[PDB]
Amino acid sequence: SDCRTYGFNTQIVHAGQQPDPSTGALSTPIFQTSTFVFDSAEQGAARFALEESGYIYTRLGNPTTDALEKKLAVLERGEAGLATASGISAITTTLLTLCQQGDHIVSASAIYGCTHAFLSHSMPKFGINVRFVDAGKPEEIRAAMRPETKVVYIETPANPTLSLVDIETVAGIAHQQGALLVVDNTFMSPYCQQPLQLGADIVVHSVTKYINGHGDVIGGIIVGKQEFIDQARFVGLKDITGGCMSPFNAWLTLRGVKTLGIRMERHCENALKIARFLEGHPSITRVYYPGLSSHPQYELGQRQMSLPGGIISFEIAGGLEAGRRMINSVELCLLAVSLGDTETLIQHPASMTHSPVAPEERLKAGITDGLIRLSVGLEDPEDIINDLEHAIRKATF
Amino acid sequence: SDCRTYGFNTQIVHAGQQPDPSTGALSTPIFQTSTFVFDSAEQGAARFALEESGYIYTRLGNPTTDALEKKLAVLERGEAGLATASGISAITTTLLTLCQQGDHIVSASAIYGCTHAFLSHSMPKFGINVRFVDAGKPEEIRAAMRPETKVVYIETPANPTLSLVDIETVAGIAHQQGALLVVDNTFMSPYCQQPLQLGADIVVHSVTKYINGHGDVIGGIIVGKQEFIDQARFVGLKDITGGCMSPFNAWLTLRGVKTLGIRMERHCENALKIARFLEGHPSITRVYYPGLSSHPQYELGQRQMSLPGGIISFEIAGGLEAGRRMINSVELCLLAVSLGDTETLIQHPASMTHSPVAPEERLKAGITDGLIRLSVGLEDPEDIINDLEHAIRKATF
Amino acid sequence: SDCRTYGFNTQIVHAGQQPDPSTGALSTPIFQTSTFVFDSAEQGAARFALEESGYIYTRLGNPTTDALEKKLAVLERGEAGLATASGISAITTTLLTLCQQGDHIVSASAIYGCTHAFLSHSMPKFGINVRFVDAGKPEEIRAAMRPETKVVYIETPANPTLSLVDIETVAGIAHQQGALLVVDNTFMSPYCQQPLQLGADIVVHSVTKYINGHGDVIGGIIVGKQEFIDQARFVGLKDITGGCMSPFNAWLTLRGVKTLGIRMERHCENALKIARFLEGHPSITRVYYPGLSSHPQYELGQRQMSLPGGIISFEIAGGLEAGRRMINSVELCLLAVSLGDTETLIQHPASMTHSPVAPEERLKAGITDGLIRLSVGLEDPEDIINDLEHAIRKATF
Amino acid sequence: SDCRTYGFNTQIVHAGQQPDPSTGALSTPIFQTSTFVFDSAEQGAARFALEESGYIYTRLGNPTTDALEKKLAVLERGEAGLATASGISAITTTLLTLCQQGDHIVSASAIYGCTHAFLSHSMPKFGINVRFVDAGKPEEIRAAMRPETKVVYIETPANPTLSLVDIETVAGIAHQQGALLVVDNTFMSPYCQQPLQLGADIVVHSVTKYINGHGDVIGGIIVGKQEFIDQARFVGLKDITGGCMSPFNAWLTLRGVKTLGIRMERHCENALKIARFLEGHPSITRVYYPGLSSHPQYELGQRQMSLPGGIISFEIAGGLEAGRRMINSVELCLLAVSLGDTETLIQHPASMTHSPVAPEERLKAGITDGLIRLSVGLEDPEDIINDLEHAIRKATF
Repeated sequence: SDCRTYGFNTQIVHAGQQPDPSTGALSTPIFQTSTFVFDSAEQGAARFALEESGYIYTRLGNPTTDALEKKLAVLERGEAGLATASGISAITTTLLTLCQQGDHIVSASAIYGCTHAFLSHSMPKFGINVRFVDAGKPEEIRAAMRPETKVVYIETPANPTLSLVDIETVAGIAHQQGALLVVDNTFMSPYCQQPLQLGADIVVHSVTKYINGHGDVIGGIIVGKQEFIDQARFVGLKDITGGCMSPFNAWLTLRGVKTLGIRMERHCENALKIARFLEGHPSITRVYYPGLSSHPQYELGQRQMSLPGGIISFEIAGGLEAGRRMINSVELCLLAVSLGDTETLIQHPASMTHSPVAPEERLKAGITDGLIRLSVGLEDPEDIINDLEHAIRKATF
Repeated sequence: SDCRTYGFNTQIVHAGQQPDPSTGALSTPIFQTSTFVFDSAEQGAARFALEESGYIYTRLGNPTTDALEKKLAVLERGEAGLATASGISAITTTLLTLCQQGDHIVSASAIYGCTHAFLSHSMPKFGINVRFVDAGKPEEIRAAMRPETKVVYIETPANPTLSLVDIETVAGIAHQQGALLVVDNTFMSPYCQQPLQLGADIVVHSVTKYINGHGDVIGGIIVGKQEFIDQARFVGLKDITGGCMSPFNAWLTLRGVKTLGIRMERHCENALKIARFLEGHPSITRVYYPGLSSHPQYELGQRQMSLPGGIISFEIAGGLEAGRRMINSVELCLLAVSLGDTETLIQHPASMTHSPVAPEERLKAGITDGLIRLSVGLEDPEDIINDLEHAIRKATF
Repeated sequence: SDCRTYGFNTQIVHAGQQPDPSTGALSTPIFQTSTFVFDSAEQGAARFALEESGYIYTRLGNPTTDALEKKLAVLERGEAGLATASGISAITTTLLTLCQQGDHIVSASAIYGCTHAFLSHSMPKFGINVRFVDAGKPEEIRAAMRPETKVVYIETPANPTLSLVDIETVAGIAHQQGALLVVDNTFMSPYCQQPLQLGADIVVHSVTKYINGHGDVIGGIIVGKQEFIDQARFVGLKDITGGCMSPFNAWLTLRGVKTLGIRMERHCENALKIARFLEGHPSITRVYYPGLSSHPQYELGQRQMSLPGGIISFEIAGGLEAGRRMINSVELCLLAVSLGDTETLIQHPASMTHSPVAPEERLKAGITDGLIRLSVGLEDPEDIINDLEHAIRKATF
Repeated sequence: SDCRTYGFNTQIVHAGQQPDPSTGALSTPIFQTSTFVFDSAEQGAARFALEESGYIYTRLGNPTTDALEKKLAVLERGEAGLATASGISAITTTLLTLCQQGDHIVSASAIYGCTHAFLSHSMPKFGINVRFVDAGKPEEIRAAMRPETKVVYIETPANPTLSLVDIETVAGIAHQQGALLVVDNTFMSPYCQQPLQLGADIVVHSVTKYINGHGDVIGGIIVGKQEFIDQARFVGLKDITGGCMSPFNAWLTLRGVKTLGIRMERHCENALKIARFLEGHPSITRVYYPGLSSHPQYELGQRQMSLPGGIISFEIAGGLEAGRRMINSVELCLLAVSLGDTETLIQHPASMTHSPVAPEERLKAGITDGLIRLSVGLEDPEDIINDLEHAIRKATF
């Protein structure tokens, strides 16, 4: 039977994977090889000019990595997947495959910082200009389009304060103007959002976060039409970034994603409990979490995502000093820059990852002095709340 | 004591590595993590604005990968190393870090095909033009330089027929014109050639070949000045290609390189025996191997490399059909596109990896119909010669 | 704070693990080493006569494997843990550590077949005799005890038909007679049952099943008093079986167990749905599942386990031929001998794993001709039920 | 063609390995699985009663581990191989498979300490008695034989001072009395000694040392007749020790052994240079190294081994205090208990690993106060000699 016919949890577990044909090994073998041998010169000829359209494997189409690419293609309802060395490489491989000197991109502003740096500094040095807009306002996207515009690029929910972007509406705008829509689905993952089903042409993830979920792989994935993915593979990866994923990283991500459904359900149930606790706490001025009724785009999130995700941002009373105290007083949450792990991770951007960026530039970038971002893990939510309550109380008494 | 003071085999084994400080583990631990935790907000602040200048680790400076980068910096006598997802990513990360729209590159013609494709097709689409020259003639390099020329790029020995490039001379030319020299040292490796010691500014490898040597890692490494490597890391990798090496791939390459000295000695001793056998064989029209006295640049190879390498190319009598017969009649050598493995690998480019490319374009590219490339492995050389003798005899009777 | 104070899900995620002290790496490093180096002869002297009572690491106390042993000690509420090469090695290392020529063991009959073979054939050849009893009847255990009896050994739920053993009662019997109680907790795992909290002295698992849960590790773990575990480590493992777990297998099991809580909840919710479907199906004569009200020991299971587990056994109408037809007609469930994986696995013991064992001996051993055992995975339960309904219908029409 | 026909280096590289049939992957895939699936109930029936005599794989006959077992069977010229969790498990699995209550073993005295402990303490508690003899005197072996004697067990070279055992002679003695000869070949490895070719029935190794050679695997291997290995697998491993090797450890050992020939050649060339230096040094009273003409059994070593190995033992002037000073003054050699690594490792047994064992018992056991054991690695031998010269000079001035 066909992977695409099963329910979503069944696809999470099975899609792209079968017992090994030669051995019956249930786990996908780790094909940790750099080379593939041919049985004759004919085979060498055919299936190295053919470009992987029988079943012939190559280091750009490793059997292990193939399984992961097919899985994620199924979960996202795209035709084909392409794994990469990092979430950044998924984004740059995509964009550098699509764009040449003289092209233009319209991008959301409220995006992952390293993406913002690639788009603001790197792209224009290759002759590709980018306009940044507030993608929460689809009209700003339309107004930025140019005859040169090849692609519109968005993240949702948006990186710091988890404001949302209306994918369906933006896809319509981009397509009417003949651009592709590229959506970074990292923070939702397949489970919570499916951009392609909403009109996006290409979805990218950092698997580093939820898809792997175990805090032990850096990796990225791109999903879209075969025609695009073929180019992203045989030109973008092969020729431009060289950002191939190692078969071991693919194997671990395959293993991590087996639990995607139940981890996302746990992260989301936990985050909701925690968000409600924070919403009720007199030392917290604001809580940003799509799952709360006070979310300005609550209606959109309802239409567009199946769960409200495991990330919460919130502002502590007392600004910068309160933020540093709270962060230094947590005992269970771990201070880190990543997200989407099994452990609960916390960060204070204005206290840590943005100390150089003067008061003007960080607040502008959505980062207030009292802003804390919380990646909710799989611990007992009452342990996480107790830890937060203890740290907040210390920071604000 | 200092790694840089030991003999070369001692450096191969020890450089960049120490027993783990907390445990005494002799093997470098595999730090297969995506995230690093901070002990406080201060630490988060300092050592994430500081940019890894105490000992703080980050996913761009993973402890495992650090060890490999330091090892290869020592072996190449460079200041700093930077690992990458692939040999192609080492080359593109380097060049895209150095070059912007309006820049120019002078490159050798006789280089790895995927490098040639990145340079001929990808670079000009980002506004960076490339002139290809015969680098065996340092005068062609000088004549191609322009006011826009940022870097001269060479491979040696050159890819198909193992003609050589005079690094010292080319470095002088490039520097007099204010360009950097980038040398791809893949085929020699640290052990056989040290471009930086000859005036190159940056060396790149595919570790996929000899440095790893085990046919089970795709990876790349870049070595050069700290100032350059810092940019290649914190801008090229972080912002442009995202071509990070996974800590497991770094660990395996660390383990592979432990035997670099004795594998290179074995490959080179074996290849010399095999090259001499082929040179004496009436069905072989030509043998290309720097270790033979009939090599046109024999004197240069003597000055520039400590051993003549493990790759041999040779032409079989009877052109295309003889090539396909020989290749189909080998029983021990394996048909494959890679090189630098423990096993002996053979390929017929005109029979396999170049079937589309009409008779005009392949011969031009140094590939004759009867050209066979042999990566000599660690088997008994008489077994390899017996296998070759048997296949040649079949192909040419 | 102390791992032992957190809620159980928090312990699953955190117990035995901390960010790496030297690097802040969040994932436990894989210490894939065979050797540990000393800083001086004094250190060599002390901490190799001391026997690992500071923090000194050794190949029997690998840092990675230590983390897994401590985790499982916490989850089981034992003092100390000891990992091993396999679930069988956890059982034999334990028993061979405790027992010498002239000793006796009382064992449950309804246990894992390879355990039964070690106990029935191997133990008596070393002078250690074993009496097998129906442990569902604690009186049979008491009646088998002898002055030589060192240990009572039970599995629960019992292997084929998931009948239960009253741990608390049996522990009391064993201790009154001065024997230790060893419980194999494989099928429940920490999450569903905690034998030590019920009076067992030692718990063993095959981590191959639920604790790892990903179908890609063979491994075992033993938990008990430090005094016992010290002997099981420094004598049983070091001297007798040599059944050390590799640090990589420990790392993967650590990673697998992070999701134990949410996998057990999913397996158990799924199995209950499936068990209810099977209980309502006219082609299924019997369903064995502790979670059904018709379980003869329903009351005991209520007292003794927090969830009713993910394994179901059931009998199909039409005996042997119906069993083979059903098994050959499933399309999503996979035919396999293991259990406790993310995928749903099915087996027909009388059709497969017991074809030699004549009709007399298998039925006696609780295996009827129509008995099917189902390991329920993480797929959508309606997909599993649809698959079963389809196969049953084919097998019984 | 047949693996068994090639030269030895060719066998090292190729034996037991082929490109993956389904993919052409050159590296043996890591089959890191616990479970194997069947295609039907028939297959389940046949090839789980059949016991792995078609090509059916099982966790006791993992495809990866199979490759390693076949390789080592070829290198040792035995019929079949069996991998295990540790070198100790190779020895105990073997002996516990062969021996039952009332049996007897004649064993060499000068053997690995943990082997000595298993034989002296563990075996007699299972009703199996052991007589220890000086195996350098084959007459002591004959004189210890009894009607109960099932197996003679030897190591050579012998553990501390590298005295030799005449395998051919001892095999003849054992067989005339109807016992099996088991030889621990760890210190020589396939490359330097082949006991089966000399009349031994079974060879065991710790692969932890030379066969793996990289200081990152603990593992063992047993080679002998199919009939024996079948029992050691399906009874010893499956039923008794459970000491299965993980497929990843097998994969790494496969990768390590690819370089066995060239590592052994390097270790042996280095050790000879170092041994000659030590033999000429006035602060070293004695040097034990089979490669020196002053070795009492020099003639035997000539007949019995192809190279004299990479281990050296030697006595420093000034006894215990000189030993501790020397060891504390080395800067390149690493203090460790293992051997057979790429790095040079040094130990002072009387200073470290034998501090409890009073002056009477250690000297008796061949360990003098001034005895140092050196595992010579792959560094430049002049760096190792310089390091030794520096440490000796400090220790003895």
